[PDB]
Amino acid sequence: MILKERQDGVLVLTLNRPEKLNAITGELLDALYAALKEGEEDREVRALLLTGAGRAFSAGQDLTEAHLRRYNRVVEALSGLEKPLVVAVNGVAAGAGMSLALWGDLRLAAVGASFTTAFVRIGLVPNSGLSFLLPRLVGLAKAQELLLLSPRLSAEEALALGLVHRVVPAEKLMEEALSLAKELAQGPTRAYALTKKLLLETYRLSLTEALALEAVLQGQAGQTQDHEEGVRAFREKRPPRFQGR
Amino acid sequence: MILKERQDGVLVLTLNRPEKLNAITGELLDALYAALKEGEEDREVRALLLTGAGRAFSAGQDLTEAHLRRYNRVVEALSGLEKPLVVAVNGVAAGAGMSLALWGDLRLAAVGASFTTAFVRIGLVPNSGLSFLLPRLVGLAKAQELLLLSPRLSAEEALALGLVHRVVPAEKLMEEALSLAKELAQGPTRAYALTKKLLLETYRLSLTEALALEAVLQGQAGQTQDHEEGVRAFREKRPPRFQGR
Amino acid sequence: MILKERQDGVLVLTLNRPEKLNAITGELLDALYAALKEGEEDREVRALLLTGAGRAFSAGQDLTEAHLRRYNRVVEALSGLEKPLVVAVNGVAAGAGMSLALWGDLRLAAVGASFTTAFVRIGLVPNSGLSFLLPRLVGLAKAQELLLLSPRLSAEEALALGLVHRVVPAEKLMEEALSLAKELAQGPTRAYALTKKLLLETYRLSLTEALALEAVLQGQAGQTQDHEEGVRAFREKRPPRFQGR
Ligand SMILES: CC(C)(COP(=O)(O)OP(=O)(O)OC[C@H]1O[C@@H](n2cnc3c(N)ncnc32)[C@H](O)[C@@H]1OP(=O)(O)O)[C@@H](O)C(=O)NCCC(=O)NCCSC(=O)CC1=CCC=CCO1
Ligand SMILES: CC(C)(COP(=O)(O)OP(=O)(O)OC[C@H]1O[C@@H](n2cnc3c(N)ncnc32)[C@H](O)[C@@H]1OP(=O)(O)O)[C@@H](O)C(=O)NCCC(=O)NCCSC(=O)CC1=CCC=CCO1
Ligand SMILES: CC(C)(COP(=O)(O)OP(=O)(O)OC[C@H]1O[C@@H](n2cnc3c(N)ncnc32)[C@H](O)[C@@H]1OP(=O)(O)O)[C@@H](O)C(=O)NCCC(=O)NCCSC(=O)CC1=CCC=CCO1
Repeated sequence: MILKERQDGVLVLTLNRPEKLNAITGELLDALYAALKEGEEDREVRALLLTGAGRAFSAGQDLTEAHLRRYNRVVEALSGLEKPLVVAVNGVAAGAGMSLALWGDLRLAAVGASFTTAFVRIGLVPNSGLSFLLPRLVGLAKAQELLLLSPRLSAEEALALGLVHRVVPAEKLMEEALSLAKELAQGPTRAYALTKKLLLETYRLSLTEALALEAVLQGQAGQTQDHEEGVRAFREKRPPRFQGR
Repeated sequence: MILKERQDGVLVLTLNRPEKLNAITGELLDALYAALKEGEEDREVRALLLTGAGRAFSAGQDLTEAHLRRYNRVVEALSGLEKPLVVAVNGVAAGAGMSLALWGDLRLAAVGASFTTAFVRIGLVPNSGLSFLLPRLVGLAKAQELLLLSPRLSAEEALALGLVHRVVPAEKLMEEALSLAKELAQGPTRAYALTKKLLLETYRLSLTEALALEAVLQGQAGQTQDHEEGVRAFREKRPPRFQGR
Repeated sequence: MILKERQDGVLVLTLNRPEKLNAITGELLDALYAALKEGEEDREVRALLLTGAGRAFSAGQDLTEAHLRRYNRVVEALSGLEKPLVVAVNGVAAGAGMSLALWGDLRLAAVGASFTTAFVRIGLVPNSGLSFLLPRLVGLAKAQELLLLSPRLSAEEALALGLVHRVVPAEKLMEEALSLAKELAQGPTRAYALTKKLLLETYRLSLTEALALEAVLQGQAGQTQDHEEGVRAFREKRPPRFQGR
C-alpha cells in the first residue's frame, strides 16, 4: 500500500493502489504516516521522494468506505520532515492527492500529469493543508479560481502557476526526480531542515519575530559540522562533502 | 444608487452613479451595505454579481463629497458573504473602486476595462482592504509597484497578474458574468462559503491551526445534504444536483 | 566603506569594499546602520538609493572576518525607513547581499547583475530577513527552489520572478535608478511611508485588523498637507506638488 525502498540516502515512497488511481483510504494514511515517521527517524535517510504507482499520483479520498485526524497526522509528518522532500507527480493529483503532492519542497510532474482540487465537486472544503499551501504557492488569485471552480490543470499550466518546479517526459520523471533526490541527499540536511522551518512560519510572523527566529536557527546551523565543512570547502576552492550534522 | 435584480438564484448589484463614474459616496456605501445584508440573508440567493453602470466600474471615493468605518462595514459584508461573489469590471476601477472589484471570488473584466490603485496620487494610503488583498493576490513585488507608482493596468495585464480571471468583450461581459454566476448558483453554496472562510484566514495561521480550522469546517461541510449528494453523484456516474445546504 | 551623497532630496548610499565585492563585515553593517539612521532623521531626504561600488552589489558576509543581532539592527532600520528606498543592483548580490538588495521598495538590476541565495552552500539558513521577504516577493514555490538549491539567477530571470522591477543596461543603471529616486523624492513621502507600514504587516493580520490599521493610518495621511494638495490637484486638472508633510 506504501512501497518503500532506500538508495544512496534517499527513501522512495510509492502510493500503491494503482487500480484505484492510488485513491486514499484510512489504511493507506496509516501506512503513509508510518513510512514518513520512519524516514524522519532514520539518520541514513537524508532525502525523501514521494510518487504514485501506475497512471496516477493520487485521485484523493476513495469515495468507497477520525478520518480527519488521520489526514492531519500525515500533514504534520510531511510538513515537519527535517529532510528535503522531492515529489514526482506521475499522473493525476486530485483532492487530498493534490494536497499531498504540494508538500514536496521540490516538485516535478510528468508530461501528461494533471491537478484538480476536486473537493468542491463533492461539496467539501480543501483539507490536508491545501487551504494553507495553495495561496502561498500560486497566490490568492489562482487559489480562488482553482478551489472554487475546480478546473483540471495540465502539467504545463501547473508549471506556470508554480504548482510544480519542472515538467519532464513520463519515462524520464523518476530518473530526474531520483537524481535530484540523490543530490539533495548529499547536501546539508540540517540547513535544509531549518530553512524549511523558516518557510513554514514566515507568513504569520512580524519582521521582528522573523529576525529573531532567523538568529536562533542560524545559531544552530552555525554549530553543525556541515557549516565548518561548508566554510572550509569555499576557502579551498573545492566542492563540500556534507554529512547532515 | 445601487440597483438590485434577481435571476435564477443570482442577486445582481449595480453601482449606479454612472455620470460620475460610479464614484463612491457615504450614501452609496450605505445602500451597498443594505443590498449585501439582504443578499446574505436571502436563502434563495446562492450567488451575487457586482458591476458598474455606464463606462466605468468605479472611479473610487468621490472627491467632491469616521467615514473609514463606513467602508470597513461594507468590506466585512462583501468579504463575509456566505455565497460566491462574481465581479464584472465593465470599465475603470480606481482607488476603493479597485478595492471593491478585487473582493470578487471570481472576477471578469471587459477588454477595455482598466485598474489603478490611485491612492498615492491623492497622498493617501490604500483603503477598503486593498493593502490586505493586493499583496495576497499578486505578491509583494507587484503590490509595491502597483501601490507606490499607481500605473494604469489594462485588462490583459490584469489577467496576467491574476487581478481578473477572465477577459471578455464589453458587450458580452454581463452575459458571461451572469452565466458564471448562474452556474455557481447551482453549486454547493456551503462548500463555497466555508472555502472562503479558510482563504480569508490562511496567511496569519500556523500550519497546526490551519489544519485545526480545516477539520472544524470540513466537519460542517461533511454534514450538509450537498456532500451526501456529492458522494452519491460520484457513485452513480451522474452530475450532482446541489441545493446549498 | 559607505559613501554618502545628496542630490535633489535623494540620499545615495554606496557599499564600498569593491575589491572584496562589497562583502559584508561588522564595520560595514555599523556604517550602514549610521547612514540609514541619518537618512531617516534628515527631513531634506525624501528618498534613498542603495548601490554597490565596482563589479558587484555585495557578495554577502565576508568569510574572512550573536553577530545576527548586528544584521537585525540594520534590517529594522532598512524596513522601517519612512521614505521610499530605491535599490540599484549593479552586479552580483549573494547571501545577505541579496537580503539587503531585496529591501528596496523599488528595485533595478543591471544587465549582467545576478542573484544567489548562497546561504545553503555553506550549510546556513537565510538571514537579514530573506526568509521573510523572499516568499512574499516571489511566492513560496520560487522561494523553496531559490533557497534550497541556491541557483545563480540572471537579471532577466530575477525580473520575471519579481526580484527586481526593472532591468537596465549597466552603463545606464545609475542614471535610471537616480532618476526614479528623484521622482519618488518629489512624491508624497508620508503616503509612501504609511503604505510601507501596511505592506510590512499585512500577512499576519486578519481582515478585521487590516481594515482597522488602514483606518488609523488613512486618518493620519488624511491630515497631511500632501493630501490636501492631492485632492486639490485632482480637482484643478493639474499635477500635484507634494512636500512630504
Ligand atoms: C480526475 C480524476 C481523479 C481521474 O479521472 P480520469 O483520468 O478520467 O479516470 P476516471 O475517473 O475515468 O476513472 C478511473 C477509475 O478509478 C476510480 N476512481 C477515481 N477516483 C476515485 C475516487 N476518488 N474514489 C473511488 N474511485 C475513484 C473511478 O471510479 C474509475 O473506476 P470505474 O470507472 O472502473 O468504476 C477523476 O476520477 C475525478 O475527477 N474525480 C475522482 C477523484 C475525487 O473527486 N477525489 C476527491 C475526493 S475528496 C478528497 O480529496 C479528500 C477528502 C478528505 C477528507 C474527508 C472527507 C472527504 O474528502
Ligand atoms: C482614471 C479615472 C478613474 C477616470 O479616468 P477618465 O476615463 O480619463 O475620466 P476623467 O478623469 O476624464 O473623468 C470623468 C468624469 O467623472 C469625474 N470623476 C472621476 N473620478 C472621480 C472621483 N474619484 N471623484 C469625483 N469625480 C470623479 C471626473 O472629474 C469627470 O467629471 P466631469 O467631466 O463631470 O467634471 C480618473 O478620474 C482618475 O484618474 N482618478 C480618480 C480616481 C481617484 O483618485 N479615486 C479616489 C482614490 S482614494 C479612495 O478610493 C477612497 C477614499 C476613501 C475615504 C477617505 C479618504 C480618502 O479616500
Ligand atoms: C556567485 C558568487 C557571489 C560570485 O562568484 P564569481 O563571480 O565567480 O567571483 P569569485 O568567487 O572568484 O570572487 C572574487 C573575489 O572576492 C572574494 N569573495 C567573494 N565572496 C566572498 C565572501 N563571501 N567572503 C570572502 N571573500 C569573498 C573571493 O574569494 C575572490 O577573491 P580570490 O581571487 O582571492 O579568490 C560566489 O562567490 C558564490 O557563489 N558565493 C560567495 C558568496 C557567499 O558564499 N556568501 C555567503 C553569505 S553568508 C551571509 O550572508 C551571513 C552570515 C552571517 C553570520 C554568521 C556566519 C556566516 O554568514
